[PDB]
Amino acid sequence: NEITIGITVTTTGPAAALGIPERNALEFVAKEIGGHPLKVIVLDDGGDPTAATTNARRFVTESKADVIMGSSVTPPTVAVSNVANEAQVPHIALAPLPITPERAKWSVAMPQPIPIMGKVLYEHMKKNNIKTVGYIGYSDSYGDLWFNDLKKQGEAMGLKIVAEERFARPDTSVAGQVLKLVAANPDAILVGASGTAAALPQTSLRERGYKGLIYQTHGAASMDFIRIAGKSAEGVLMASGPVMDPEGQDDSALTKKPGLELNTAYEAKYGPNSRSQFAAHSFDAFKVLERVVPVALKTAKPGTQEFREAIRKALVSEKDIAASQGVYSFTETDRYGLDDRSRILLTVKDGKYVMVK
Repeated sequence: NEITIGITVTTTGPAAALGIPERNALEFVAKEIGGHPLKVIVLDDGGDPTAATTNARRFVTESKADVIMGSSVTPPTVAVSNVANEAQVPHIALAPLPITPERAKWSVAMPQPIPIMGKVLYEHMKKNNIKTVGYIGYSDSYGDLWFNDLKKQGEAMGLKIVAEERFARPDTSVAGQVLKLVAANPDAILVGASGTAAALPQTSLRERGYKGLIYQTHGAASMDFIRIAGKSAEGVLMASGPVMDPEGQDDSALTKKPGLELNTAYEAKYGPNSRSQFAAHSFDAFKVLERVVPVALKTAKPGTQEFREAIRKALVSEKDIAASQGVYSFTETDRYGLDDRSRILLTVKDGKYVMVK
């Protein structure tokens, strides 16, 4: 019999920049584990926490999913995590989320934790003698995480935050906010945003004569940003998973071969430079499944609560799961499980991503 996996990701609207590659990458992941076929149900949630919740409730109660995953952006991901921790179903998040005790038991997260990504950003800042920084980010939980980290790790690195501004995901101008940022004239701005919307502050800043450095989060790491921000993208510094550049990893790097293996297949189909931060999350989720699922199969059969529980326990017992974005070791309190083998710094030169470090 089948192992059932329910995935809710955004394939419509502008957050589809993140969910469409996560969905596309399912073509290349395992098809069966321990001789059981994978039944993989994927449903669009349009980026909406209400829709993600409904999809998750359906997966968990009607399809009797063994594992759920999603979503593509933080707020629907919090929602799925809440369903999962209540229904008692293993959940692999495909976007960062704040891990509270309510969420920690049943959810793990594939994306690098914000502070690991911020460190690479702030280190580049210090080395370049940047001191004043301004922030523009989402007025939701992803914007908060990145602002909380700038305030905390960022100030701990000797930076002074001079301005904080926020905008909503669907906003089409940040005119008023950018004028406040430009006025404070900071040495650098951090943009706490992602895909399509990450390019809004990028273009708006340059068009209003901002002269400083602009830094972007791993939420921005796909071609869609470059496509939209055009020349405004040039010289940006962006945090990224190492899947954006497996070619430049050393041959001993555990992430090298799966990164190459994902990217070769994905770019074979979708065109040159079509790789992303985002395709690699669903790919990596299935690499974790390839490790913990045969462990769970020792003590329970698919389709049961005993099977859900056994996967839960396997997630915390199996160390060093090599994937394209890092080497994952989850624990009962660390639901991200990643260290520094899981980040690089990109910039954009001539409409292309180049690895800085």
